[PDB]
Amino acid sequence: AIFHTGSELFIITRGPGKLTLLTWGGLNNLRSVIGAIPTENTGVTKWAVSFSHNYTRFSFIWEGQGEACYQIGNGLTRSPVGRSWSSSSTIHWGSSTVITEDVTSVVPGAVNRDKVTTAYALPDNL
Amino acid sequence: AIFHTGSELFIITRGPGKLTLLTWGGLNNLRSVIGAIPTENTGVTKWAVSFSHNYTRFSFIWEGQGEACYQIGNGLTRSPVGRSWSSSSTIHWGSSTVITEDVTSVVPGAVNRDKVTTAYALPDNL
Ligand SMILES: [K+]
Ligand SMILES: [K+]
Repeated sequence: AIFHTGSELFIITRGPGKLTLLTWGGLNNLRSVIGAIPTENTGVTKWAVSFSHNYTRFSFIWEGQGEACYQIGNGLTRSPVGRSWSSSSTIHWGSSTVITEDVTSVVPGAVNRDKVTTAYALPDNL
Repeated sequence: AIFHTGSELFIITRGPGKLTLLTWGGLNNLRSVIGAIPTENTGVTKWAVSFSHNYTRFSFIWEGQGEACYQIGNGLTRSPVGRSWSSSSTIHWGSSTVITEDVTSVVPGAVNRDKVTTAYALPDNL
């Protein structure tokens, strides 16, 4: 299952842009969160994307001219990330695969947490 | 503030061991969580540690024979991670500083989520 040890969620992008994470499907009516994480790197950026406890749906897109792919754990495959909410990269909690899912209807209800949600660009010195 | 873009939380360890994250200070009685993330690497492991939305306290320790330090963002400083819950590395939400805090009284109430909490070892191919 993605997000468990051995199946961590990594992103690789090229050029500047924003990776946006939508955290939804909250238990006990917890409100959804949406936050864009910008990078100014001109080359390759590597990223670690986390879930939050008590949520069951995680959807993300990349907005940037350059490419963006995801990798699970130490797997070798790298596959394209979604670039619009109509075709978001989505994980249902418990799943071992990233799917494409239209989450456009979820976005307006989410609280904005730009620059403070659970997706992180790795630095040049790690 | 730690966990915001630019101030992401990274760990570096040497040798095999377990990095354990205690997520607490939950909003309105959300249960605390504790989970150990093992590594079997004999050399250096690099890690990304995430918060979860709706929690305000994050404490972590390293249990292993080797060293363990944390780095904030692309900062150059690396400082030792706590090695017991009585002297845990702790972040209070909103702080820019990792403090030492005795969280032994919090651990017993936390739900065990070993191998399924918000700390991630980076793979050899990222
Ligand atoms: K921004
Ligand atoms: K950054």
